[PDB]
Parts: sequence; structure tokens; C-alpha cells
Amino acid sequence: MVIEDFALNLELFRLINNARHPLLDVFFTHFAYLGSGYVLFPLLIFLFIFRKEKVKPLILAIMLETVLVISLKTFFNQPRPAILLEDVNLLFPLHWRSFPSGDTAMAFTIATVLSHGEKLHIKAILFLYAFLIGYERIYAGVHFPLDVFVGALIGIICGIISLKY
Repeated sequence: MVIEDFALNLELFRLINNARHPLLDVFFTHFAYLGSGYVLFPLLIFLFIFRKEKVKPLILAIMLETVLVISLKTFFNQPRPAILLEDVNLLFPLHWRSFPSGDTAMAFTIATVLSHGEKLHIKAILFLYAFLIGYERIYAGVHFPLDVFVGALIGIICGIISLKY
């Protein structure tokens, strides 16, 4: 069962993965680090200093999304675009566990928990960051639009669930 092989998913991927430029390649390569788990420890330390009330919600939300993301990654074991499709523009050598996008889920988890109760321009900054991570995964050729949409969905839900608890 390959859930990534429907017309809307493949046509959307081609539109993003083919609209390229060397400056986009550099920007998204530099930007990808902000969607990895390597920002979590630096971020949590700064939260502990300036926004300690957000530390516990973010930790619980990241735990929720991480468990949910690795579970779906293991059960579905979907191929990434470099395996399913031909002539994929690849920025990172990733091939498997496509569904869903963990970087997108974490980024939307960060944006959901940290936007709560904050000024409007802070919400726009965080959710533009989350959007660019999701766009970066498709531009890098390592994810399908289905992976980043569900990943974003997981991140938003787990962030909201954590804020309520």
C-alpha cells in the first residue's frame, strides 16, 4: 500500500520540486537546521529564561508529536520521492519513512505552543517559519505534500492538546 501515489500529491510535488533556483538551494539548505531536533535544546534553554511557562507545554507537545510521528513512520513505511518518482531534485540523501514529515510536525508544534497568548507579529513569524520548513521538505525532494500537510496537522493538534492540559 503506497498512500503517496495519487494525482494531487504527485502534481503538487512536481510544481514545488521543479520551481528551483541556486539561491533557493542555498537558503533551504541553510534553513533546514531550524527544522531539526538540534534546535530543541537551544530553544528550551531560552524558554526557561524568558518564557518558563511555555517550557512544560512545549516538552509535552514535542513528546506527543514525536511518538505519533515515529509510529506512523514505522507502520506505513512510505517511500520518499527519490524512490517512488523519477528525476527528483534532491538536496538531502533521504529515501524511506516518508509519511509523515517529522521536521514539519516539530516546526508546527513549536509554532503552535509558542504563538499562544503572544502578539500577532510573533504568531506570523513562528507560522511563517513552520510553513517554510514544510515547503523546504518538498523543495529538497525528501517529502510529498501529503507528508508535510499531515505533519503540520500533527504539530498543530499536539500543540493545542498540550496547551489545554
